[PDB]
Amino acid sequence: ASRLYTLVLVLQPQRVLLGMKKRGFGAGRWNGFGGKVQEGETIEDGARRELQEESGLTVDALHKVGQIVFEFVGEPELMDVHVFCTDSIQGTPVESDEMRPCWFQLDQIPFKDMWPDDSYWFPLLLQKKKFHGYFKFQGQDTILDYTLREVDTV
Ligand SMILES: CCCCCCNc1ccc2ncc(C(=O)NC)c(Nc3ccccc3)c2c1
Repeated sequence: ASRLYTLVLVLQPQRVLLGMKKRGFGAGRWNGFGGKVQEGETIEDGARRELQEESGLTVDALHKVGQIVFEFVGEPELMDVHVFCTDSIQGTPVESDEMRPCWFQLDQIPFKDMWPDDSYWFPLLLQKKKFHGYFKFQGQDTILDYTLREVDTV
C-alpha cells in the first residue's frame, strides 16, 4: 500500500527554486515540484511533467537523489516519493493559481515555512548526497518518528 510520487528540486550553485503552494494539502508552505505518477508513465517522465505543470520549467537533465516514504497517521496509503535534482532548466518560472515559484539563496532556505522533514534531508541534497528516508507524521506539523540514511544508489 504505497502510491508513487515524484518531487523535483531545481538546485543551482547558489540558489534553489521552491514553490509556495496556494491550495489544498500543504498550502502555505514552500514545496519542491511534484505529484502523482500516472498510468503507463515512467517515474522520470512523471518528474519532468510535474516540474512543467507546477513551475512552468522544462528540464533538460534530471538525476535521482533520494526516495522518501511518508506515512500519515489515519491515512492508509503510504506516499513513495522519488526525489530528483537538476541544475539545467529552460524557461522562466511561472506563477499560477496553484503555485508561486521563488528563488532562495542557499543560506536563506525558509525551513520554518516548509514541511518539517525538509530540515533533515536538505543538508544532504545541498551536498550532492543521495538518501533513503521514512517519516511518520501526525497531521501536517508533527514528525512522530523517522529514519534517514545516505546511499550510493537511490
Ligand atoms: C499530489 C501531491 C500531493 C501533495 C503531497 C503532500 N505530502 C507531502 C508530505 C511531506 C512533504 N515533505 C516535503 C515536501 C517538499 O516539497 N520538500 C521540499 C513535500 N512536497 C511534495 C510535493 C508534491 C509531491 C510530493 C511531495 C511533501 C509533501
